[PDB]
Amino acid sequence: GLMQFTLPVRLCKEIELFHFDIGPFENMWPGIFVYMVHRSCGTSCFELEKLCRFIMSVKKNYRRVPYHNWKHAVTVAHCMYAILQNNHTLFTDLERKGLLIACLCHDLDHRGFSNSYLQKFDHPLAALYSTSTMEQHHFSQTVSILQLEGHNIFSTLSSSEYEQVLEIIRKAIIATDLALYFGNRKQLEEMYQTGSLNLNNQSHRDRVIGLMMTACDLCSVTKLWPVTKLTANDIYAEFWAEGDEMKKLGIQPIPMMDRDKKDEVPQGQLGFYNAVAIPCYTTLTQILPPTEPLLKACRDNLSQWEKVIRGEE
Ligand SMILES: Cn1nc(N2CCCC2)nc1CCc1nc2ccc3ccccc3n2n1
Ligand SMILES: [Mg+2]
Ligand SMILES: [Zn+2]
Repeated sequence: GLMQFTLPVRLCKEIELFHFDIGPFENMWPGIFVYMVHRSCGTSCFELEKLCRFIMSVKKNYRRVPYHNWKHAVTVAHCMYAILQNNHTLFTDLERKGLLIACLCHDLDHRGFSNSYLQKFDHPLAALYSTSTMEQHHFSQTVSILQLEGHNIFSTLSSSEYEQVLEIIRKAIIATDLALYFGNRKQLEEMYQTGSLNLNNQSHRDRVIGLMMTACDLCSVTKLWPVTKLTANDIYAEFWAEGDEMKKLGIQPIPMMDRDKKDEVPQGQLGFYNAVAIPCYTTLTQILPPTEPLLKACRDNLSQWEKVIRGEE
């Protein structure tokens, strides 16, 4: 009840910044997450015994793959924590509660393969969910973990608040299917420019939370250069293993997933930063001005990739 979570002085200050890295000590990641819920939500959002058991079942259901693992989950929650702390008064008590849980759960039980490879392997998850295949599985794993005994952190919600919070978490997790991102940003662009964008229109909030989820999920491109470079090794380790598997089925992988195109990595980051990342944080800054540091850090890292191509590092 009277039990606060604290962090050492360096973390206590650095955690409020957008570019914070959660570090290599795994056993401190849960404390970091609880710290962020208490400061963001209040010490009275979740029963502490239930929250701690939910976090450890969630951790237990992430796999030891090079990128889509428990570390990514907590990194994506921290970015959402920073967005929520710099835009305090734009979000409901239910939105704050639901969006940090969404971020922790958003890649539950990922296997290190794209929706694409599941469909070409004919995996049973691709017969049960024809589109946003892994993302419907992730929400489904979240609901399974919430119905374990002693795990329902939303116990104290009213019956109707309960339904609204599971609806926020479901839309939030679907939105991390980058195939849905392109359409969502275009529509957000035109609504803010024609002045029609209205935050009381529920379906408009949906789109804005959609874009926030894309931004948090890409936040690896908004870190200090050596965090960004070293996370890119992990991202390619999965893509190239998927490439290897595509070839086993007798299929040319796209160049992104072909380890024979190691040389072309710098140029492939350029495309990603210009087609996806810059547009994402550009639109997000327009809609939510205090997120500007995500835009500025993305641009700095783009300039670091240009530097790699010119042999300056
Ligand atoms: C288009 N394209 N072509 C290539 N290659 C072709 C030839 C050799 C490289 N690579 C890419 C982009 C790769 C990529 N996809 C993601 C998805 C999420 C993400 C989040 C944080 C940081 C980086 C991230 N990246 N990075
Ligand atoms: Mg995902
Ligand atoms: Zn993710």
